[PDB]
Amino acid sequence: REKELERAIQVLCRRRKNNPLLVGESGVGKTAIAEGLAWRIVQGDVPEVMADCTIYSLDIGSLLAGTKYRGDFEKRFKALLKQLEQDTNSILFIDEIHTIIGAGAASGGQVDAANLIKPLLSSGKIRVIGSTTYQEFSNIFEKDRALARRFQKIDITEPSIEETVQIINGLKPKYEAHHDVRYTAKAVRAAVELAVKYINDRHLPDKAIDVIDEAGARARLMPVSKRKKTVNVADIESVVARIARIPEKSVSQSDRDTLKNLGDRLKMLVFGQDKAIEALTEAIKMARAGLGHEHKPVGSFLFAGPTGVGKTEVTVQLSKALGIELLRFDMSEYMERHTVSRLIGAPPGYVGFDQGGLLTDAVIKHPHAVLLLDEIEKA
Amino acid sequence: MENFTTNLNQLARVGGIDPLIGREKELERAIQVLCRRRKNNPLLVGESGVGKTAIAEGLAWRIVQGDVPEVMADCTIYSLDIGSLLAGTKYRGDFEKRFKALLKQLEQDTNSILFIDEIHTIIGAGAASGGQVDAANLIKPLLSSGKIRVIGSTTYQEFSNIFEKDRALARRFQKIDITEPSIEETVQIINGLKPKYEAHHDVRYTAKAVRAAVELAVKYINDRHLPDKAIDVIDEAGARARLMPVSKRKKTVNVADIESVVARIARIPEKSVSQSDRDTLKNLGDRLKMLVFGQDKAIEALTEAIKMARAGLGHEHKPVGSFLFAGPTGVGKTEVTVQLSKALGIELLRFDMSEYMERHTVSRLIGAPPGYVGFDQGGLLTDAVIKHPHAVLLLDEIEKAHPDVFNILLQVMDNGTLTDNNGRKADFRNVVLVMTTNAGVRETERKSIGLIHQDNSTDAMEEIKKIFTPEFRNRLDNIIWFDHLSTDVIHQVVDKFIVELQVQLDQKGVSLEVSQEARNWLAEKGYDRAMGARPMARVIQDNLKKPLANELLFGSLVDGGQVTVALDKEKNELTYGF
Amino acid sequence: AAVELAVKYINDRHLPDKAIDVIDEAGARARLMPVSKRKKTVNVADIESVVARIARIPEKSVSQSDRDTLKNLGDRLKMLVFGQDKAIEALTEAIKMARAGLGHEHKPVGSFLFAGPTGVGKTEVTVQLSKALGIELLRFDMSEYMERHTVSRLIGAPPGYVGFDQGGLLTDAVIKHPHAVLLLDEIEKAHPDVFNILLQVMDNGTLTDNNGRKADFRNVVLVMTTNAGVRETERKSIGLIHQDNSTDAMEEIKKIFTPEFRNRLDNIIWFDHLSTDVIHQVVDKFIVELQVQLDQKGVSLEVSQEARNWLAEKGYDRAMGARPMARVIQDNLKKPLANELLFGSLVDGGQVTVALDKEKNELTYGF
Ligand SMILES: Nc1ncnc2c1ncn2[C@@H]1O[C@H](COP(=O)(O)OP(=O)(O)OP(=O)(O)O)[C@@H](O)[C@H]1O
Ligand SMILES: Nc1ncnc2c1ncn2[C@@H]1O[C@H](COP(=O)(O)OP(=O)(O)OP(=O)(O)O)[C@@H](O)[C@H]1O
Ligand SMILES: Nc1ncnc2c1ncn2[C@@H]1O[C@H](COP(=O)(O)OP(=O)(O)OP(=O)(O)O)[C@@H](O)[C@H]1O
Ligand SMILES: Nc1ncnc2c1ncn2[C@@H]1O[C@H](COP(=O)(O)OP(=O)(O)OP(=O)(O)O)[C@@H](O)[C@H]1O
Ligand SMILES: Nc1ncnc2c1ncn2[C@@H]1O[C@H](COP(=O)(O)OP(=O)(O)OP(=O)(O)O)[C@@H](O)[C@H]1O
Repeated sequence: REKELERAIQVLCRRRKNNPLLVGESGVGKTAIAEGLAWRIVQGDVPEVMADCTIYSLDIGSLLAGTKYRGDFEKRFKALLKQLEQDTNSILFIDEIHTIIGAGAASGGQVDAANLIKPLLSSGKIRVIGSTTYQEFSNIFEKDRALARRFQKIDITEPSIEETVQIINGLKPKYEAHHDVRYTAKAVRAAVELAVKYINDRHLPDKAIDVIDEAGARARLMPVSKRKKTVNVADIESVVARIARIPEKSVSQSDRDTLKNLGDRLKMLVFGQDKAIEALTEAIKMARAGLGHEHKPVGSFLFAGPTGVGKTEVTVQLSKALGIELLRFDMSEYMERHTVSRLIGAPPGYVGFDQGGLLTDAVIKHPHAVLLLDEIEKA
Repeated sequence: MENFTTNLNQLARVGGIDPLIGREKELERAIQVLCRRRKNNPLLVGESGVGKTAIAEGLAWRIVQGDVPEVMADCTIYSLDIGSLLAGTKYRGDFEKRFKALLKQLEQDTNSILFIDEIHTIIGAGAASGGQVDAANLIKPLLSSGKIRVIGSTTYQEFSNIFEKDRALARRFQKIDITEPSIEETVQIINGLKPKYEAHHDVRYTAKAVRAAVELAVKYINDRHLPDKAIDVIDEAGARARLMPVSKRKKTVNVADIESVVARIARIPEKSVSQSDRDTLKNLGDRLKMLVFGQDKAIEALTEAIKMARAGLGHEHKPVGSFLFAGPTGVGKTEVTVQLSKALGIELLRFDMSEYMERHTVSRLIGAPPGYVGFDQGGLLTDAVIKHPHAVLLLDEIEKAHPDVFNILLQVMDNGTLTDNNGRKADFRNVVLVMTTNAGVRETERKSIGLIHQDNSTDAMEEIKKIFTPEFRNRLDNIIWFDHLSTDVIHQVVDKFIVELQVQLDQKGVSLEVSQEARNWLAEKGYDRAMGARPMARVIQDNLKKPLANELLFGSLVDGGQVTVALDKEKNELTYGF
Repeated sequence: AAVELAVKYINDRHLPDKAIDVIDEAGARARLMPVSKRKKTVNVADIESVVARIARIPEKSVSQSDRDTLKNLGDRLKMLVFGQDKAIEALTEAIKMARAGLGHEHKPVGSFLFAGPTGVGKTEVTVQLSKALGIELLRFDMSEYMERHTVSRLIGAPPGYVGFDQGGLLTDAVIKHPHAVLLLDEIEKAHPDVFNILLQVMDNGTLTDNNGRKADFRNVVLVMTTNAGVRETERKSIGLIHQDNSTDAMEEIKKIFTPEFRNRLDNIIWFDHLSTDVIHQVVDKFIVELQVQLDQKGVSLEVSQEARNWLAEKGYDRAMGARPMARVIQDNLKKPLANELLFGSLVDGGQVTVALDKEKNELTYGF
């Protein structure tokens, strides 16, 4: 994070409005950027002007505690700004800065943490570092434009894969000290890559750390006979597949047989129509071996023929045999050009907005499942 | 006035107030309002950072400088600090006592002026659950009598939503609209402010530097107003330049420095081309032509649009490029765009426009209006572009969306802006807009009747013209019609797919080699011009992946080695090994 | 005159306070007017000046440079939008009438429906008008108002709902800049329920948002640009004679907008296609813009007149207006210049020349 810290220090040296606002997605490490700037200050690995200044992390609860008797909060805050003004070598850090947009009385929503710092930030006597997410920044913060213009927004993007690997290698000492385990560098690279591949609803510099911490916590629970061991690609892969629902390594366990005798086991329940079972089993076996499509479903099959010859039967038996939740969607309920609103949800502002989609929520809840669309020609 | 106000004339005498430049009309109006008999209370309103507080403080500054008509002299101005005044008023009656004491001091002075910055803040001081005597009411009688003179300052939104909601207090103040300066006026303002920033940063600004800063802040920074973002760029460049002398890269502030600072603030690329970024574009067409075979004119168009954008001579307020890749299935329309996003290391914004089949789905793109359930969410398109101002926007199968949704892209392609339900303008000047379709293909896959077979080459263009409105097609940068894949293209494609399979294998510690006759046989088996390059990957799948997956999942190839594929001549089958 | 002006120009305050404020401020001004010891009686002109200062409206400025601005406004615009003279004339005459006092009593300065084929200076002349007049341009891309309930965005959300404190976009934009140019781009794309707002905006010059504020349109030049019937204008009719589809597009205009809406439009100016000389002028304008872009990089440029004729003949397409000319200028100059400028001879130095060869129909270049 050389460029982000460099731009933050450039902003902090401005004559007026020297208030960097670190805004990025959730889990990118803006709080980490601020705390690491402090940690660099204590180590002297900072530009000359940025030496000899101490960063204070301001907590709203501790300040807003007990402040009845109108005036108590205003007095507390004015005293805080006073003590901060006399330093010229102190930087105030507010972790969730979108939350200082109100502390005033409910009687008249008025002078609060916002309307009390505007003259101070505009006059450039004190310096504040902020941090917020995009969702809060664009909904709560930049509504007091006079407050938003006093902060210089700094985009904190999520690091790359190898940058994340270097971050994990820098953070490895503390996690190893906490869990009393060791992580191999190859296991770290595998953790970052698998977090990129499978953990889709969290951002990069955090989900890899999550995988590391969970692998360490679990490896501290394996030693039921004191089997402390270093975390390799295998255990971390299993921890990732806990969210991905399918381990790529573990197939060599008591599951290679299930794919081995899947076709014969299904032919024990669906007689005739052998090539359909062949195709389904071969697709599942390819996806399990790792020759699958990196951006496509395990399979996309069209089953045709006269009715009642086992088109749905083979699918339900497959879902049973693989222990996989069958997701059935009858395309007889979708004979209109406007029913897809129940598949994906209604646009914002409409009656069914907060209800969500059927197909999307089903797939999100069951990442590993079978999708069945009966009578696709009916839809 | 002891510990609740700040004597602005004292602060101006110690040089703590920046010099007021221009603003002669507004200052004259403020003086005229101040010299009224009753209700002589000017209210400065305007957008954020246009100079309201600046004008109010420059009034006292000029009073100290003597550049005032001989009626406002000796009138020392006090700025009110509401927090300091409300700090210790813990007990009832105390706030009213100190406020009345301040008002008595001001009234008996008969000469001072109270400048209440953020004057929208005094509509609440009371605590006894109602419409108590609080400062708003405590000053209402005096303004109507003109015994004291008060100057306010509040933004347009604050004034319109909070201040003027109290009609009785509002009618006691005279509104003075502080409009944002022009380019020349803000140039003069920066020229007048130059000594302070130059002494602060120990740098010198060239005149060309100031002019370029103002022009670039006008062009790129579109969320702030003039006299606040130009000096923002200037102060930022000064702070950046002052961090160089520690590395002894000390100089004056040249235009290139201002451009770098602006590119940083607006999060856009300006002059990185001076570095190893010219080579990035130089071999860009080559780097794509080895990932997407055939369809070369598309790579030419994309590369040339990006080159015109990075060189500087692109469009002024239009997207970097707005193309309509039309062609049959599986010819690389989505793939070339994905590889373009990958090559530039720039974020890809993917929008499968088949989920927008209904006219009312536009609320997903630009948000729901005020008063409706999804208001706090905002549009997907606009928020995506605001987060990533430099990106590639890909609209897959745009022909599948409801034809009314293209009117959204109308203004995106023409003016490069798009406003969501909060009034935010998504900036599309650094977005490579690509829309893919197979619109006119079905008409070209037509069998003519008669003795003479007729050329159907123009049917694709006819159908595209019949689908997209003329005012929409009129603003497309180019409509790159894609051709089918030929035999040699199929060879290159099966080679690409074999390389991808070889990487997938290397992931598992296995190696593969395929004979040349085996590659040609794979190319011959699954080649189909009507289906593009997907059936070739399908044939590679059912021919190599299945037997290889059986060898890998069971025994032989667990930690396997060099797998060799060879073609037979007696039967034309494939051989395998370990 | 003070009482009457405070009545009909100041509609946010009540009567026996705004007349008093006019009088008091005029007295204070005449008291500060002795910058040459000049104190006199307050006449009607001083009252009108104070009122125009308060209500934020243009005053009687015939003694100003504004007289000269309005004088050459038509000729100045005609040098930025070539052809389409009748629209520039209607705009300039409406603005002049509004300035001379012979405006409408309670109507916007003008409410014009700019229709016509594509690629012609329809939405462009409005921007150039806002630039020449130096007044703020309020641009509203009406293609985002396809949903019938987006009126809540124009005038705000009613009391009791989430978007209340945000207000309406159009009303707030007007209240901020009462003297402006309102560009409702692509007006035909909005849901028909949106035209009903412009109904009262055009007939009565006012608009009430959710907070009960009155948006005053009496100084706003309302301009709406449309493409109604453009699909018809580009269609070649069946028969030996190809017809003029202009009146067809007018009938489409009539079928889109209700009669009570078309009845209060000051004029429906049907823009016409661009001719060849107009295309030559357009090429010249684009070349000037490109030269400005290049001089921003320290690169000069000159093009032989024959090469400009070649570009015009290459790009001319009446059915598509002046937009394909930008694409042709791009394809023929911007790409070679870009390849020379990024990695080529043109780094940090220009003096590029262009000319047409007659045998090969190509262009020349070089340092
Ligand atoms: N640049 C970095 N270097 C080292 N470690 C890092 C970096 N970024 C993040 N981390 C670590 O990854 C985790 C996530 O980062 P961080 O906590 O700082 O962001 P955040 O405060 O959660 O942001 P937000 O408040 O928007 O959710 C942290 O535990 C942090 O230690
Ligand atoms: N090849 C088969 N093997 C085993 N059982 C079978 C076979 N064919 C049919 N059946 C029986 O027929 C019943 C219904 O079959 P199924 O639900 O799959 O209909 P289908 O093939 O999907 O055709 P459709 O739904 O269009 O009428 C099953 O309960 C099953 O017992
Ligand atoms: N008339 C002017 N001449 C020179 N410089 C100016 C003028 N106005 C403003 N500035 C500069 O622009 C900066 C911000 O403008 P200004 O302080 O006047 O508005 P503001 O009071 O901060 O508005 P708000 O509080 O609503 O954001 C000031 O710090 C000042 O240095
Ligand atoms: N010209 C090509 N050269 C090499 N490989 C290719 C080409 N086109 C496609 N492919 C491959 O075939 C697959 C499909 O490509 P792509 O999706 O970009 O085609 P498309 O034009 O978008 O088809 P559609 O009309 O359905 O949108 C990709 O995996 C891609 O790698
Ligand atoms: N009569 C003209 N003279 C010179 N230049 C012109 C003329 N018309 C258009 N142009 C140029 O061509 C471009 C398009 O012009 P404009 O946007 O005004 O047409 P339009 O009517 O708004 O198109 P549409 O009907 O699709 O909305 C502009 O950049 C403009 O500079």
